[PDB]
Amino acid sequence: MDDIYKAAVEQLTEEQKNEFKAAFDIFVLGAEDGCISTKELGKVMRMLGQNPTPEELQEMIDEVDEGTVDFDEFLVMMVRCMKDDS
Ligand SMILES: [Ca+2]
Ligand SMILES: [Ca+2]
Repeated sequence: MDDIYKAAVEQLTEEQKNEFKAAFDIFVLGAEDGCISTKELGKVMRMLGQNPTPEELQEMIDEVDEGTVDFDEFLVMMVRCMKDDS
């Protein structure tokens, strides 16, 4: 795990990580695919109760990505988005 991600991911409980993984898993053929598309990214986030804006999704992709998102990238983007609730 990348050390910077490792600390975003430290915000999450084991249970949150498990929940987040179950939602992510809906959007891949896990037997052969480890990444969701950038279009699916907002879908999985919204499944988990987040409401990222279109500019924000592109910004997170620019800043987090190592057109695709794997599970740890997804966790970091969830953590970022969870901090913009009002
Ligand atoms: Ca729970
Ligand atoms: Ca659940």
